[PDB]
Amino acid sequence: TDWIPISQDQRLKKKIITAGSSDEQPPIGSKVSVHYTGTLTSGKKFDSSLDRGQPFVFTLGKGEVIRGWDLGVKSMKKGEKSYFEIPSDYAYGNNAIPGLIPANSTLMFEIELLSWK
Ligand SMILES: C=CC[C@@H]1/C=C(\C)C[C@H](C)C[C@H](OC)[C@H]2O[C@@](O)(C(=O)C(=O)N3CCCC[C@H]3C(=O)O[C@H](/C(C)=C/[C@@H]3CC[C@@H](O)[C@H](OC)C3)[C@H](C)[C@@H](O)CC1=O)[C@H](C)C[C@@H]2OC
Repeated sequence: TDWIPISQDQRLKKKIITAGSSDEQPPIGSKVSVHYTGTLTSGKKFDSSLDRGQPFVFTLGKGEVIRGWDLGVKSMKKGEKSYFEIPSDYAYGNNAIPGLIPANSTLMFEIELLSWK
């Protein structure tokens, strides 16, 4: 599978690992449920929703997650599992997460869109 650009500058992109069960996409304002695993561009894992044994839930389009996630999940179909490359300016930018993510880090995310309400 190939990288598919999500943004106009083609820097936010995804790889479809598993195609969705239908062509439904979540509307703005949906409470979306996902599985995810985050890694650095070295492959090292820094977090995964599986580590807490339940899906991760956030409201789409509200801006409570990093820009790459709002734009990325909005492009996904129900049931789709994709692999995202999120540049720093689509994530935490020049900020660092203590002990986990250095400043100006590209983030790799494996996201599976389970459902939404
Ligand atoms: C009350 C506070 C704690 C509250 C924590 C939770 C509900 C639990 C939830 C599973 C987060 C994880 O906690 C185990 C943990 O997930 C990471 O490890 C991670 O994988 C990540 O990157 N995620 C989480 C999954 C969605 C994308 C992204 C995100 O957008 O996360 C959001 C994020 C950090 C946004 C910042 C907010 C500040 C802005 O300035 C910045 O803008 C540049 C963007 C998270 C969801 C926030 O909305 C909510 C919180 O912070 C972060 C690396 C650090 C984060 O712990 C803090």
